[PDB]
Amino acid sequence: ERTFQYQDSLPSLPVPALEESLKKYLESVKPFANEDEYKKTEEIVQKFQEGAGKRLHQKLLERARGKRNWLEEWWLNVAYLDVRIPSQLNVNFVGPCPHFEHYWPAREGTQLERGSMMLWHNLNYWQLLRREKLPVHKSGNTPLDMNQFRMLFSTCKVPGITRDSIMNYFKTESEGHCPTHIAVLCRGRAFVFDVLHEGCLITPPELLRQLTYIHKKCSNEPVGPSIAALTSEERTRWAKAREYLISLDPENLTLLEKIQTSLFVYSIEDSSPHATPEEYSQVFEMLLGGDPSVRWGDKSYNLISFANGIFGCCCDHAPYDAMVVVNIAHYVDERVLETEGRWKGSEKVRDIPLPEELVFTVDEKILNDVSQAKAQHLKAASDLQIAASTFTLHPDTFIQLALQLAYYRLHGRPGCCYETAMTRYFYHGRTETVRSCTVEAVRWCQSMQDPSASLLERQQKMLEAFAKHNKMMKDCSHGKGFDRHLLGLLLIAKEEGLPVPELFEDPLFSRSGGGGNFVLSTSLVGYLRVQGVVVPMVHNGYGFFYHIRDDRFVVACSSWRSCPETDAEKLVQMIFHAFHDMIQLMNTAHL
Repeated sequence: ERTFQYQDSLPSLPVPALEESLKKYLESVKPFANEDEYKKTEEIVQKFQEGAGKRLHQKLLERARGKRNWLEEWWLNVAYLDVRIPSQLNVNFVGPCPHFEHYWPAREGTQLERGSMMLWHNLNYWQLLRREKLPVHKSGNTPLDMNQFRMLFSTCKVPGITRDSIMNYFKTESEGHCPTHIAVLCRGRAFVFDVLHEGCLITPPELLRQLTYIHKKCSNEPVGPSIAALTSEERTRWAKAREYLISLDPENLTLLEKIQTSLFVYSIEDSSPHATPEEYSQVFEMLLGGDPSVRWGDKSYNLISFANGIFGCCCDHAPYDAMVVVNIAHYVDERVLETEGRWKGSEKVRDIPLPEELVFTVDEKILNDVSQAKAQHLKAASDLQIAASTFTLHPDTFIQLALQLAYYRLHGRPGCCYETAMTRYFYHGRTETVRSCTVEAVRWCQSMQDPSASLLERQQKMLEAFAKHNKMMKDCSHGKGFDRHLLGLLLIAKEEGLPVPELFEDPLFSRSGGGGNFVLSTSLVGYLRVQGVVVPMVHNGYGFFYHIRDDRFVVACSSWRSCPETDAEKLVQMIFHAFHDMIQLMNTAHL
């Protein structure tokens, strides 16, 4: 069985029935409206269903007739590539490598040695992919889309004046040649080297030579031009700064393309984030912040190495979702556990070429841009608040409802929430929106705060909320959600010059979360001991991500300090209390 052999067998992303999607939409705005607003919205939806929407829907079905995935390209552009804000900080997702839970605890002096093995395992995964030896993901006996795995290596975003683009250089052995070099960033400088030698992959001892070489060289020397810091800028500023950098020297492009085609970018940091199984939120902060001087935000996969032997990842969210990175992170974690975090093979170091430094041609203008880039990234990131803690009926649904109750208690109102639902059953299927703030969840939250409510009442309502959410997640993951569908109708119109339908202008559309206005942006990161996070979707919102273990729940939460109402730490504390009451409500209500 080969990694991508089922791709041509995957079904097309479906287009839900119009009436079904609109009904689900109407039901979702209820928690945020009164009689009047709801009547207005219902009226708007009925007319849409009878006129314009019916026609736009027909056009959407025609699009699907010619595309195995009618949404893919649109989603990429509208959700990522067209957005102009600095993506590195505001869109890229980040997460620490969990190796400090066992064999690689925080410890100075282990950066280079551990680093050599990190590269080794990461590279063995790439070989697994290129040879299509990576196991096909399956739901029971149903194959799932594996396309995102092609975006892990040799993939990089390129800034555009109005729209960015994704360059995917990865290729399997059966397809052709794939770049075989990685890029290393150190002390505001860039280096690269081939990972193959005489047909085989270089070993840790050989990788340790390359890293030590680069590290010692830059350590006692002034920081370089830090061209990489520009990748953290506003998309248009970066595009222009990039064009300028290129005009100064036709060769500066070749250097850029070398970084772009590299299997991945490895960053060497001098910082040392406090990382222990208990407290490690500081790792998220340095990952999202850090020193842009050695980060390439446009890279789909940027492996980060800290001074105290800790590791982390920062990835462009545009080309793929977090699960691919979670998978390689876990793969490496297993390798570290099996080898006790050591290399027990040959210590021989063959005669392999030394890392070549990528020296960019710059001037006073470029240097001012770089300086500006760092300043804006550091300033923007400095306003970020991170809270990461471990807590020691589907688990996912449980946490989602717990979050609803927590937000409700902390802010006194239902928080419109966005939960990622994967749609990998379909060709190139990525995500769908699950709106956790349902009528059922709100009714349950009220009962939880109602002194006259009995235990049976609260339990019965909590269960009704579980049933609703479970059905929701199932339908969404199966292509029956409605958020992407409505987006599709909107894009059909705009793409043809037709006006924006009144439904999207309705106050309740955005109040319910539509248009990227969710105050709670969330997602399960799996059950592979890996954790990650991203900044909130809105200024007065939160980012809440988590992963599940058989004996514990791990959560990571983000909020903006500039918003006095929100507080990441307080919300986490609130949800832990929420888990408790929910548990007790089941035990106490045993009868």
